[PDB]
Amino acid sequence: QVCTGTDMKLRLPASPETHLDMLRHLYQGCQVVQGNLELTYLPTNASLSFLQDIQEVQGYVLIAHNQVRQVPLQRLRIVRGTQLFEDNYALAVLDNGDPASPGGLRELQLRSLTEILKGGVLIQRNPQLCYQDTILWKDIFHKNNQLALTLIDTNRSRACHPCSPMCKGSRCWGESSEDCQSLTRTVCAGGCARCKGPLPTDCCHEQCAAGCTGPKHSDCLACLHFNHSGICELHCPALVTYNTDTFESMPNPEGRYTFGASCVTACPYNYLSTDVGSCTLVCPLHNQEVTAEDGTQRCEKCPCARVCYGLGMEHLREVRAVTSANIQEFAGCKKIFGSLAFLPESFDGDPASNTAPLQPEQLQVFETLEEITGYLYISAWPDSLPDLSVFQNLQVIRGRILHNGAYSLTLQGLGISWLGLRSLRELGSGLALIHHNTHLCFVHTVPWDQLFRNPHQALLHTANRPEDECVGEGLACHQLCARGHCWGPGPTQCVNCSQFLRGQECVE
Repeated sequence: QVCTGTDMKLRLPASPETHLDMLRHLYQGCQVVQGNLELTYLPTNASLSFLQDIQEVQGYVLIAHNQVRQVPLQRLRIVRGTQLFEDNYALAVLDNGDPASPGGLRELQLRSLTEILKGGVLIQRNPQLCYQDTILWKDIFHKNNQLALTLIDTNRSRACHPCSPMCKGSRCWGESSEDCQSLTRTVCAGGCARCKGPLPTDCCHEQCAAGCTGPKHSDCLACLHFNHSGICELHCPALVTYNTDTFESMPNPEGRYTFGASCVTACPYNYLSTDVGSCTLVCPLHNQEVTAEDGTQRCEKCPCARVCYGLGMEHLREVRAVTSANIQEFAGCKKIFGSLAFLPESFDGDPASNTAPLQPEQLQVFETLEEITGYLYISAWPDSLPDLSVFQNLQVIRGRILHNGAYSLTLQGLGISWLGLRSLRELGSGLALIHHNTHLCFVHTVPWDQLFRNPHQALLHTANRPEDECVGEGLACHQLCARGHCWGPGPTQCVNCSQFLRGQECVE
């Protein structure tokens, strides 16, 4: 029921062909989206009904380059705006249409949208879109959301029918009466931030956001800060309380962690329990990730060990791929904190600095790697390597950082005949995508679902070597493989053995 969005922005999907299923797998059944919610480059005939469940977005909401006439986000109530589009917009709609009926967005239909916590609104170049200019946006922007930008492009090729006659003030998201925007902020008697009506008795509890059922902290539709079992509070109750005469620690049975905008009893899988009582993915400076014997993580004081970092972290924040100039940074690593990527640039080198192209022996630095905290993206690989076995010892991909905010594992355009990633056991989060891997077999010979740890993640694949061809050539799994499942040819590539093992070999 809770999932994250992506970070593709206005960039084309790596595999547009599977993009709609990606969204389907990610969002069907998801009420709350962490991070930003982005729908970009979707076709006219896309079916997006799986988005009908979304109620809240932690970050910004972006609709762009879609030819989609309708986007079923009418249930959305609040945009929290942790990140803004172009650092300014909580919500933005761009280029959703064509230059038989034309494609492009016609209505927003955000009838349940009541609030923008922070950030403005940007609507541009959407020639088929109506009523973007009727919404009394100042009523939606939070009281303290003074970045009340309304960059609304009203240049439309499509004529707009007036808003249903039942809409007071003709403020609507679409023609229907149901698409009329209720005014609940600038119309409140008593001067309260939010209300249900013209009376002061209609005022929402002061700790409430995006509207209410009443004046109590137990009467809100969405909390300003945290939702503790339906109760709105500034913060989650402390995990430990104190007797200040002696400063005795008293773990609080009612104490909760802060995650998202709600209170939890424990951090979600792959999240770390901080000393703060917050759930993170990344520890504060001078704290380290510690894994408990029960498999969960926490941030604890570190004194501090040298830590191996990947792309997206520390001095590698600006680095897009591992280059030949970065290899030594992984020497001696078992766990890398960050992402890795092997893109043509890695293998082309860098004429601006005359960096040599990455050689296959330099990838040996990763043979000792057991865990990556970020994502792995390969779009280029030496053709001398028939597989990705240099990472055969990689057991865990956590997906803390996702490629374009979506993938924890992506492989594309490769000549590898098999993956060979025999140690992989878990894909902690994120999507996996295999595409255009012209010569790659053993795609459906892997019980892929066994390494997925969430209903909101799945393996997507397209245009790879057809299994039909792999089958015709006998690129089948060894008869001693559990379930007939493997990562590549031979007794050593089995996901598990039905037999005794000798080294990597299933033997009988």
